[PDB]
Amino acid sequence: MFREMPGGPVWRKHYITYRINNYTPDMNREDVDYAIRKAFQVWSNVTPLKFSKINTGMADILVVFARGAHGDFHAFDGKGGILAHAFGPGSGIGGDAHFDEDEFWTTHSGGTNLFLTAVHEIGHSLGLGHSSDPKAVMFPTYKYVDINTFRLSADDIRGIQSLYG
Ligand SMILES: CC(C)[C@H](NS(=O)(=O)c1ccc2c(c1)sc1ccccc12)C(=O)O
Ligand SMILES: [Zn+2]
Ligand SMILES: [Zn+2]
Repeated sequence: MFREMPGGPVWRKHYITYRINNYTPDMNREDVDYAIRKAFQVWSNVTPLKFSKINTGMADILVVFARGAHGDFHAFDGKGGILAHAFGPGSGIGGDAHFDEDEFWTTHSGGTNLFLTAVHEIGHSLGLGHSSDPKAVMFPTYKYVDINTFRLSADDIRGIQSLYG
C-alpha cells in the first residue's frame, strides 16, 4: 500500500534536484541558496552523482522555510525539540519538505548551523539510515565550524562509502 514511486524530473535515485520556492525575510536569502549549493556539493564530492536546481518547474525535492506553522505537517511545536523534518522523498506532495525556522538562525553560526545541518538533512534524502555513533555529521554539532571550514571525518566517510562510490 505504498509501492507507488513516481518522479517528474530526472529521478532515478542517482540524480536529485532541489528547488527553493521561498526563503525567509530575516537574513541574506543568497546565503540560504549558496550554502545549499555548497552543501549538495559535499555529496557529489564523494559520489559520481549530479544534484542541480532548476530555475523553474518541478524538482525531485522542494525546500521551503517558515515559522510557527505552514499548513503542512501538524505544525511545528515551536522553538526547541525538533530542528528539522523530512517526509518520505519520492511522492508528489511528499518530498516538498520544509525547514523549521521557528528557531533563531544566523549565517554567522552560533545558534543552529544550517550548513552542517544541510549535509545532515540530505542524508535522509538518499534513504541513508542512521548509524551507531561514527562521529558522523549526524551527531549534534559533530564539528561545529564555519561553512568554508566544513570538513568530513574518516568515520563519516566509512558510512557513505557503503555505496562503493
Ligand atoms: C528529523 C529528526 C527526527 C532527526 N533530525 S534532528 O534530530 O532534528 C537533528 C539531527 C542532527 C542535527 C540537528 C538536528 S541540528 C545539527 C547541526 C549540525 C549537525 C547536525 C545537526 C532525523 O535525523 O530524522
Ligand atoms: Zn514542512
Ligand atoms: Zn539523520
